[PDB]
Amino acid sequence: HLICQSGDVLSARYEIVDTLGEGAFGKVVECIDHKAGGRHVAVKIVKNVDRYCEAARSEIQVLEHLNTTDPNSTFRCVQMLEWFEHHGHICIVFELLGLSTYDFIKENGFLPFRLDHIRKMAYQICKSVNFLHSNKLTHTDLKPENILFVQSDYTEAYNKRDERTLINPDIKVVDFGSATYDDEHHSTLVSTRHYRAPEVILALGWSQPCDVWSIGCILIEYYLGFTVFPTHDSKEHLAMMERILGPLPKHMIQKTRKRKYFHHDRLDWDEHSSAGRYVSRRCKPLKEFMLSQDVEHERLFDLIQKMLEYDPAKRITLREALKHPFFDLLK
Ligand SMILES: CC(C)(C)c1ccc(C(=O)Nc2cn3cc(-c4cn[nH]c4)ccc3n2)cn1
Repeated sequence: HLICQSGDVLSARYEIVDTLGEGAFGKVVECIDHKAGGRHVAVKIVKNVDRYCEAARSEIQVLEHLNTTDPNSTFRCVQMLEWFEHHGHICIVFELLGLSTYDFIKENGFLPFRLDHIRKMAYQICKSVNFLHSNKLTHTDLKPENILFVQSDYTEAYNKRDERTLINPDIKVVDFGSATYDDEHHSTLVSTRHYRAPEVILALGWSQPCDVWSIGCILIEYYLGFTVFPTHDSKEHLAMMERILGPLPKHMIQKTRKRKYFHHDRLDWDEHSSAGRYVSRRCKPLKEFMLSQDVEHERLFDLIQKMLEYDPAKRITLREALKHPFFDLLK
């Protein structure tokens, strides 16, 4: 807040007019670009933390590569316009987007998206991340907060109360600070808890399939308006998985160094604990979360179940996901 107040012309070009987001990462601000004719842009002001300078370095590198391969943004990665240093911070300039998909559900009284909208968003997410995968990249940090609408405009109509309906459901993918190349160093802990794959938690090594898991979790949240993994603990997360998807594969449990979670190669979960009772009443088999048994609902959950396959070697690829009957209605 000391160096990012309104009116500030960062690096003698970018007039700050609003702050859009704040956190440990730093801040995202809306700016007028005077040398681009007042066109509004988003500027990520990176915190002076070592971890976030490294992520910033890597996001610049990844997007310079991606925006160069896909300059028209056919595969819906956010465009990076430029980067610089100002007041000792790294600043990354992006095309301005709208509300995140998370923010939208939130601001809509936690109402889920309509299925026709989920199909379009799911297709665009899969296309985007499949493009990354074809370029030897894993995003690792896919979540509703990192899926942003191009335009946040909505119409309002009484339904309970007023419903908000997107004028344009199109999305782009953001935050490439954790994106990792196949041949480069893999961090052990990746993703925000609610969205990390079992192979990540169990430290079994990860690659592109861990993105597929995250998307599976995102689609559930679009369909329900809430997460099915409401936890802040690894072992509890695993227990939630077991209740929703069934027990972990034995071969995965035998291979993990995470012995602390297990006892005799079974999850060491105490069902007489407070956590135990909480998991039992909040979680249930995946198919029980369905709101309808109509064909297209069955198709979404068939796809979701494939995406949430425990074994990453067996998990559906995004290339295969794009061929799923759920997307047929897009033709
Ligand atoms: C409701 C209204 C006032 C109209 C509103 C709300 C939110 C936003 C917004 O949040 N916009 C926004 C955030 N962005 C983040 C990135 C990025 C993060 N990491 N990497 C890249 C890139 C572009 C980008 N645009 C814009 N308007």
